[PDB]
Amino acid sequence: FKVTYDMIGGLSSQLKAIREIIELPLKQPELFKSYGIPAPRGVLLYGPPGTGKTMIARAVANEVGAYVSVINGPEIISKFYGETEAKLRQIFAEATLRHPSIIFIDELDALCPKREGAQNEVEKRVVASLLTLMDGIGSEVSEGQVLVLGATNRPHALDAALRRPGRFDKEIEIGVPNAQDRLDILQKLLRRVPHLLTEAELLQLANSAHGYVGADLKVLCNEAGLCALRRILKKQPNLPDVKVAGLVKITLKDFLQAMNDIRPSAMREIAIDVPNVSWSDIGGLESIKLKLEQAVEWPLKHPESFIRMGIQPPKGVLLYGPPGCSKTMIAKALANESGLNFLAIKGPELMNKYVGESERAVRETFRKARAVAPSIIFFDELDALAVERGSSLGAGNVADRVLAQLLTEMDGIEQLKDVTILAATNRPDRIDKALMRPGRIDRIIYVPLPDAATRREIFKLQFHSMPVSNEVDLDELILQTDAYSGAEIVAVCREAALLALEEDIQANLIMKRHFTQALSTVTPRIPESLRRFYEDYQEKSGLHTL
Amino acid sequence: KVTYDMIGGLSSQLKAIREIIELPLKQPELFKSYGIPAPRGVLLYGPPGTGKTMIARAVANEVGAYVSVINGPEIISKFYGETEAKLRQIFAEATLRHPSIIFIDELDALCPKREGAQNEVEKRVVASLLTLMDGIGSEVSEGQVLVLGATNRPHALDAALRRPGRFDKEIEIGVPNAQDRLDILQKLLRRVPHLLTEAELLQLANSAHGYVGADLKVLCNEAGLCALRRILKKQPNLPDVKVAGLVKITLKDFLQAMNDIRPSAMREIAIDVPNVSWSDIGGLESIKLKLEQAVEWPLKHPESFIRMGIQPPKGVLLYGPPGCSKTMIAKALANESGLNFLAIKGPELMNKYVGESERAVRETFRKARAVAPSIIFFDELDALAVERGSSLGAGNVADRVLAQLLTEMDGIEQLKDVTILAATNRPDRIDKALMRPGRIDRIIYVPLPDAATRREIFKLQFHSMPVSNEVDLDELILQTDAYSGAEIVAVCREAALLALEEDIQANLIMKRHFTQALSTVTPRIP
Repeated sequence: FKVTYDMIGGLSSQLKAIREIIELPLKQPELFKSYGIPAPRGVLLYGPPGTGKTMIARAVANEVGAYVSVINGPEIISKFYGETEAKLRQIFAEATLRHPSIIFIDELDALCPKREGAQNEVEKRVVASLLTLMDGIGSEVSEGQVLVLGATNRPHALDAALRRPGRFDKEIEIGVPNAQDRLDILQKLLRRVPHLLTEAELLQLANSAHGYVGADLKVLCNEAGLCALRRILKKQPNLPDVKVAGLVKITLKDFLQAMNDIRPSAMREIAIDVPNVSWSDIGGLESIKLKLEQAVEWPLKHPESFIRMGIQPPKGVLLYGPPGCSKTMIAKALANESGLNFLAIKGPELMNKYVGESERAVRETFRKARAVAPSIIFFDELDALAVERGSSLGAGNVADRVLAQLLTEMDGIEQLKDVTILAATNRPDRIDKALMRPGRIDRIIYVPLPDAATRREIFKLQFHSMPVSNEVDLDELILQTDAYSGAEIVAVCREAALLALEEDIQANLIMKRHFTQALSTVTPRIPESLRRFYEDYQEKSGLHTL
Repeated sequence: KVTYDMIGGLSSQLKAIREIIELPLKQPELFKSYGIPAPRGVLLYGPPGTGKTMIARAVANEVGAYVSVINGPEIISKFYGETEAKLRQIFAEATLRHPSIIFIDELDALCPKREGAQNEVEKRVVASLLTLMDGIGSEVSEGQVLVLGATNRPHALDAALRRPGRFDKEIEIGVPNAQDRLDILQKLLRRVPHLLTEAELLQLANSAHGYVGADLKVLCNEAGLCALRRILKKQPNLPDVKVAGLVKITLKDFLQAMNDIRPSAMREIAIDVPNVSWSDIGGLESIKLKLEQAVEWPLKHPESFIRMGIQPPKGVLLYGPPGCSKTMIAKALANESGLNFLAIKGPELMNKYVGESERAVRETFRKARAVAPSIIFFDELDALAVERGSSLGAGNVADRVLAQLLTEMDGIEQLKDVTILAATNRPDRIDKALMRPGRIDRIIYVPLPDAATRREIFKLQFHSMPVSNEVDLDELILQTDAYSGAEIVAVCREAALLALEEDIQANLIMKRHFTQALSTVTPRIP
């Protein structure tokens, strides 16, 4: 009533899923009993905090019309020993009286932490009592009516026996929201506030909200109204609260100035982003793009011809070359062209002295990947984790653990039903051939160094954002830019602009003489030997190259 | 309401426990005929949900005499006396109900070890249990009162229980098998309207890897609910009066409900007779011959050759360069001679589980002995058989787990009709301490494949890949020497890839395909 579905945005798909898993039994219960079929005791909600799943809980609660009864994670565990179990049992029974009842718990990990991870045996007594009570929910008198609802961040630290049949089967993830979902929840929230915004720049503002969560969006709206009030005040000293209140109007600049005031919360879990980069911002290389689309596409429709050929289709595509040199750009670009989801995991980032936790991050990564099955995992600079063991005695341990679990996930290949994996690195040798074992990553390309047309395209993309003079010349610049990297060539033209601006701080143009000066200053820190070794690995890889 | 047939498969131990329970009650005179004590405490053990409770209830049906199910934690009340005296009442009734049987569920809760039981109420009630059990020995009670039991984990038990007269019959029941998977499928679906067919069920069961009885019950129930969901999603104004009968399960229900299932298959012990064969990869006849000698002869030939009984060795290490289809050969022999194969790979053992690693080792060895005609196995055991000392952060566990491994294997006589196969490709890596003879003695080197093996594998590929006849095998043979089986099949895969990459609808791997394949491949023989 006060928490209607009409006051929660985003999560639409999950909304429909929960509606399914709940309504038909909770609205046609004897129509389930007539099936001779059991009714789901409860479902496990999970997702990082901040999205305050309590929202969804009370929402469905006061919509469907159940005997609501709620407890909280740390709030339930007082300094009592079984008296908390007494409280539990008492709520359980009294709600069983009103068969249309729903019990929910947040942070159920708190009440029942890890067995080996919790010293207090009383907590495990509470665990056992919870088990018995939940079997009392698998009871005949009220078969499938006392819906238990568990919600916490960590699925790991939960008690294993809870995931056994008829105890906690359906695990619904509610992850950090999405750009479109951000916009939706923001709109539905803002619904009842006077403002002067247009949904296009609104979508812009939404784009701005990386790593942001709902709760923080509410805080944003509040603070924005606050600062607009501040503005109106700074325009009028001592007007009466009535006339002030009659004048506040939230605008764009309001939200903008509001933004930098409060930090978003999550910014920690790898969100299901959307590739924002453009094929347009690439120095051509369309032959490579064609090879890439062909690779990623064939296992979708061609399998019926592959089995005709009688051979296992390939999955893993890998790129190698100089560092960062437009490669990752190509990766994200083909990701966007594919119209899929991006799950980036940078190599050296995987070093946290919280042992195994990196592995666990990888695990939840793959879990979400599956959950969003049409998608693409990405890797970069694999050699970071791929320094061989024995060199560092301690750090190599977590390295072996994470790479092994990575092999586990990946080599779970069948379930990767057209879920392609793309990686890229610089020195492909440094990795273990376990990843290069056939079946996993059997498609590769040396990213070719920028040729003439490529460099000219880079130059176009760079001139299209700076006021440049007319004395520019494509010819000589392309000439003295060999053995360089497109990105660092962009750095060259930036430095030339810097020099021009240093000559006169007001000069609205840039001088190609200063460009040549920059060319002299910049040196190619990439020797030809790197090209040599690259081509030699290309040839003597003993691999596909195709 | 649950006959024995209703129990998912495992008919063997079913009949076993059947006789072992009925006949004592029937004629104790048969035990006493051969001067035998009447076995009192039986106990089953295995991963949970497996049928513990199902077996319990089903025998509770089939008995024809008294049964008193006693769920474990239910008696746990910190009020002293209540637990033990309640047991006392149980046993008094047991007396009055002379032909009967008593079972205890989740008995592990009652008997945690003193290192685990951080309550001494546990220890005293264990004491009282022992008193009870021994007290059952009343001659009038003999042959009439009988004890049952089952755990979640036989390891979490207490040593004081398997003592004589108390607990001897430790029957194992765990992960089912292919035929058992299909069986339990049929038993579950015995009374459900289904849209399934025979071969569909066959391949479905084939797709099952680690599932358990109640778990498969969940599976089929969720498939049925998915079918009901599809039906009511076609038209949403259908009350159950028009839907409770028409709904039936196709494969799609199974797949959908399946991809969201983790069938407790993270760390198990698979008695999985593989599908490999000699025919899968031939050649190296002398190697397979010497190996089957070293494994099989010590039961027949050195018996007939105890004449010159130099020694029939046990531990074999028959290894050469990597990638030479070694583990393939291992599985091959294992299935061809007819032994139940097991496996513990070094890498998959590379875990920080102190003791639990050695624990898995011990459990595997015990299962092996339980299926005694068989072959234990190790792959890349040098992963934890690393050169000692070089790894102070990972080899400190390695030395002690190897010592435990010793402690087990060192039953050279426990190793009667049980062999061992580690694996590596660097003999210098191996430690001669584990070669001080007695345990692991015989050694073969498996060299690089030859032209014969080359043309063998190529015949296999062209038998498994539609190829153009114009590419004579002998050209490869003239250019495929100093290659490896793995490398060679990679070559064939790449030639196929070229064939499909030039023409996406081609049907003949032509000469240029193999040519550029050679260009893309190489004998990586460093």
